[PDB]
Amino acid sequence: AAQTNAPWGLARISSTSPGTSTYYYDESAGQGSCVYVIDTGIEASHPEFEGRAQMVKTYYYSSRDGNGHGTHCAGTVGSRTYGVAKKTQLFGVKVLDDNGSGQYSTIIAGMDFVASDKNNRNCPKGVVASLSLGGGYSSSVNSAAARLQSSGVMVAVAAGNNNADARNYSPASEPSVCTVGASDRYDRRSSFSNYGSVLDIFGPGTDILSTWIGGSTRSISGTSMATPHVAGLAAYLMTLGKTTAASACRYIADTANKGDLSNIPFGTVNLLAYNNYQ
Repeated sequence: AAQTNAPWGLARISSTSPGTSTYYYDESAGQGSCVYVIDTGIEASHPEFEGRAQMVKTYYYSSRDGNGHGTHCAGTVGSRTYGVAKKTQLFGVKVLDDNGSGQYSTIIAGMDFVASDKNNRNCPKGVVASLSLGGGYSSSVNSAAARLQSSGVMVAVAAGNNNADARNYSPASEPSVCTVGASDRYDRRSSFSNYGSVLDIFGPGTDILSTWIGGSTRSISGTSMATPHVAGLAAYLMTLGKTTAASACRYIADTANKGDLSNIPFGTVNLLAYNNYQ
């Protein structure tokens, strides 16, 4: 399948080169997979989600996304126009308040929730969780992310936006999950992206158009935007049968575009997520 005039990041993930604008993907499109977006919520009524999104848990007075961040990330995973995996099922877990903040205890509870809740959902092709959030190093937060991964969920987490080594942030620094840095449309490391040996992969993160609350759209930047590209890619590849939740981060790194990014510090992987769709 081909989507013309796609957001640059979608085109990038199906291309061996920067500077194109058509996204190419197998029409299976993540059908039969599920992605949990653990964030500020999802505006499930947005037309872009087509009835494929739903809120399943909140820790606050409402499940509504009163911020937009979670809705944008969900859109990059799975919206019809802005998403990588255009037929996946999206499940929202609201661990962040409408200012984008949340306590680590709530975030941990949300990860353990997903590890169990997937047993209440129909995801025959596999389960992914996208975590566009983080703070300072916490062994308990890292352990929660490790448990979620161990339970059979492909966990993708943002590297963070400090232009620093991600070893000092969580869940970015957990070795067993997939830690995602950000790039721009000219194949440069995004100026804010964290780096370091704990990164597994880069995805598009500068100037990413996706869904927003109030039925709208906007372009924003962050490793929060790179992470759902990788989460949606994992769901897409799992639906194709090419990999599994336990192996998808390694598979994405194995099949990535290699050596194409600039301003990658010595010791950080130079790997850009790629669907290898022909």
